[PDB]
Amino acid sequence: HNDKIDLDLDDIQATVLRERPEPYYGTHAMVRFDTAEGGRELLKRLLPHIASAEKWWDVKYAWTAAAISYEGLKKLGVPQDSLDSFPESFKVGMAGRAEHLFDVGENDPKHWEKPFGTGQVHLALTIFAENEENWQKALVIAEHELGATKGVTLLMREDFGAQPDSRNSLGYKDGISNPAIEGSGIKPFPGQGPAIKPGEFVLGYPGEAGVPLGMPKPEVLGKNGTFVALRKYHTNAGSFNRYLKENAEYTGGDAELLAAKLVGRWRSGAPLTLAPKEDDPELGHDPNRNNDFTYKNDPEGLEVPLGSHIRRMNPRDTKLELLTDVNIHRIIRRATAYGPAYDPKADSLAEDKVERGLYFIFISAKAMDTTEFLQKEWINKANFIGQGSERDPIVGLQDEDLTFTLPKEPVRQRLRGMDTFNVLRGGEYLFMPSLSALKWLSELK
Ligand code: HEM
Ligand SMILES: [Ca+2]
Ligand SMILES: [Cl-]
Ligand SMILES: [O-]
Ligand SMILES: [O-]
Repeated sequence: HNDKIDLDLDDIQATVLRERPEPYYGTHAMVRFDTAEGGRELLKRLLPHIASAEKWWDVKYAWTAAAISYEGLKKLGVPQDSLDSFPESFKVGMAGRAEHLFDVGENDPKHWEKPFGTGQVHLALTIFAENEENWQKALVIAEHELGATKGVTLLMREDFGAQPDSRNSLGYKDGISNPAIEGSGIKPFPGQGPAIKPGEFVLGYPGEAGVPLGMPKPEVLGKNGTFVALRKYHTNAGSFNRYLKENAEYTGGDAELLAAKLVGRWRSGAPLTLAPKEDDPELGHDPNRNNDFTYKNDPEGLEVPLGSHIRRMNPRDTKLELLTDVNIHRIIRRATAYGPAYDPKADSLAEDKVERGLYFIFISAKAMDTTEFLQKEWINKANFIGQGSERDPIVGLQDEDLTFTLPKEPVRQRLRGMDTFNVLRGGEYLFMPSLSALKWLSELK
């Protein structure tokens, strides 16, 4: 490590601190506890296989993450006093909080894929791996322990990764910008700072306001845990490709530059702030360069539009309406693309029905609050950036009359006619407990 360690890394789950591998392979599995006894036995069987964040900066070929819903803790027999100490948003669950998320219309929970939104997801298991061999080793273990456990049911399994050049379902490099955590042991990459106080991401530690956020009780249940918003999206890549072709007239006929303007980065990962006129793939793949900007040199969005995805999600130095503290609205993202590789040349309606997309694991000590805030305030409206009702082009709920403001000299351009290019298929609010908490849960009576 190269910075003072303040976190109990040996007790925090690996996924809280470990970056997604590149390349990456893995599996998401949703599990229901049919009995309390089955859920506890499953956790006991899995605990030796759930790695901590010890030396999270080092190479690790695979790890297995575990996160538990409100209905899963209830079913395990967590006492009512403990259940009551969780946030109300978590207890209600993601679908129940649809109004706070603007999960309406195409994203309404009524239309979600089973098992999401029904209370049946109790445990989400995620295997992350850097190579196929170690992915399969961890998968064999997890499936063996699941099969061996009476009283649990595998609801759904979906494999992810294996994408060409690790690109996501719209062909973008991702996993680039995540918060640095003061006390993790590792100094920020250039532009990744400022390091955020640890309590914003790990319960039991002081946050930006100097005190620990509210946490579950007793201490062995809440300390060194965190919250997760898990969201699965389907990607409509045919409609996205057709949109780029039909609106590239607004970016000199260059469809890849329009792709860069909508997200804020070229698909290579190069941010427009550091590559405003042509792509720079080498820069895009280099973590010591690809995040080293703050928008101070782009107050008007002539490089990165103020309503582009990344500038919405992390405004950095942008002048917003109302002096907002961005440090308390950060989120750790583990993004996992799934399904057939993105095809940049496929623009048919049938291409939209290819089963590809992304899962996100959004991690924070207040993941419910921050996911709701981002969804309601920075994705599905634009008051903070002074562009009215415009919604995020990549994950906002679109209709054809909503616009995307593309700053240009001498006059701005407003594109329109977007679809919702990434549609929510389901999600859950989950608790990612410490290793000590997992042991405690498995030993409830
Ligand atoms: C669902 C489809 C989505 C796609 C295809 C997508 C794609 C991307 C891409 C390409 C990047 C830039 C590379 C990187 O920094 O990793 C990015 C960044 C980011 N996205 Fe998304 N994203 C999606 C949804 C979301 C949602 C729902 C949220 C939060 C509620 C979100 C939050 C962020 C954040 C915080 C960043 C980093 C911004 C920064 O620090 O500069 N994304 N996303
Ligand atoms: Ca359409
Ligand atoms: Cl990551
Ligand atoms: O992403
Ligand atoms: O993202």
